[PDB]
Amino acid sequence: VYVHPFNLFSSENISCEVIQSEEHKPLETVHPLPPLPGSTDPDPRTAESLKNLTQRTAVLAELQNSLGLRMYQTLSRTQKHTNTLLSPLNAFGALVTLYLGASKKTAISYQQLLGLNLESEQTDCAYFVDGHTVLRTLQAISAHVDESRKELRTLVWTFVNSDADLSKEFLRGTQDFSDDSFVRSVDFSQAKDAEVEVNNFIQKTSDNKVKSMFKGVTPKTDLLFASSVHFKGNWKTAFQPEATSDQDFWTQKNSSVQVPFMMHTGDYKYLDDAGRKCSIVRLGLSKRTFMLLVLPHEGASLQDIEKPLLTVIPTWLRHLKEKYLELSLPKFSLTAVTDLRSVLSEMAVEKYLMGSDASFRRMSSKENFTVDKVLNKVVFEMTEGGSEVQNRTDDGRAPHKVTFNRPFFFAVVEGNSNAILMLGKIINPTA
Repeated sequence: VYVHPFNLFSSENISCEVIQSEEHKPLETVHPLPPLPGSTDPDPRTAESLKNLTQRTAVLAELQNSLGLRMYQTLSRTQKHTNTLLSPLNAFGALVTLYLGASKKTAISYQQLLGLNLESEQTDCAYFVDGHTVLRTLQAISAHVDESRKELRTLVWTFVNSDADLSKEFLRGTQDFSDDSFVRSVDFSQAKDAEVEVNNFIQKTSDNKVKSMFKGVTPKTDLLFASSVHFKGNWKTAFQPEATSDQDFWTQKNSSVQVPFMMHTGDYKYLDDAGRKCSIVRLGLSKRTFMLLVLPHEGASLQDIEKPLLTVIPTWLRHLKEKYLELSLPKFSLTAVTDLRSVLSEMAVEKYLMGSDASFRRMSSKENFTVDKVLNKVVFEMTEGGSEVQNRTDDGRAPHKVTFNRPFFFAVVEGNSNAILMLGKIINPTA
């Protein structure tokens, strides 16, 4: 539909800037950065609101959804039999935040992956988005989910080689899209020790759900980047369980796991896609989000059901219809860490965004600056669900049984701009 998204995130006076200028523009940086040892307080925060917010957020939600589905499809294929969890929101935000430190040539590669490139047929110049406008629009989607920052909360970390300065444009980006940010210097000399301090810092701030965020720090690292998006709902109010007990969950055909289940009888937005051997269930999670549940037919493989996810979701939403269901769902919660470099490497685009072909000359004055690690800690937390609530029985209606006792795909979507906050699959709910 809407054509040329680039126009929503650039100045009104667009210009084809020279990719490789003979003269380099001065780079404004910050040094010293707060040492990691004794600074635990969030970075202090300091604006003119966005003018076309509704269209900018709806358009950016499409872009992040496309990227998210593409990255999920890649990730899942590499771990068919593992619980998976990825956040399009924080993946998009991570890349756009890094886009602010990229050389112009590398920045083009970021735009192309993100769907924000304006293709001129010229080779010496190109069109660049305002990353602050993109990040501030992404923050708008995040913030509108729950302004109190309980049902959804995000954090951004960056750890910089103490010998290096850091671009103020990048620092600004870490505040355009996070709810709280931490930018610290680290002496990576004693690398194994540096790695422990960093990971402990992340636990101190934030939670204990990921205790070794970063693995494989070397003495030569220049920048480590990690973000986290934490969704928190409540099974009791979202699912209204009428019955709860331990039941089988078949991780494989001859591999059972007894897990807490829930059951509810009530009208759901539902669709049996016979041709694709899939059953889709829509379930409300909060005031501003809903969950989308995809269960393969018995005898069909989840990997097969996940294959048209890049394009089929809108048709599935378009064709959902209320059906009286007896719906049984495992009580589940899931936390995972996305290694963006590894996922992008599977997609064959890493070399241009953080690898051998990437320049971050607008990130720092330090020569040959590298973005060594890029991580999203993604937490899907649901509370309760093991107790029981009362029953509104039609009585004169036989319900249609739908039981999520085999591996299934799920996605959590905010309903204002229809952005996918996180999506994944459950191989074993209590793994």
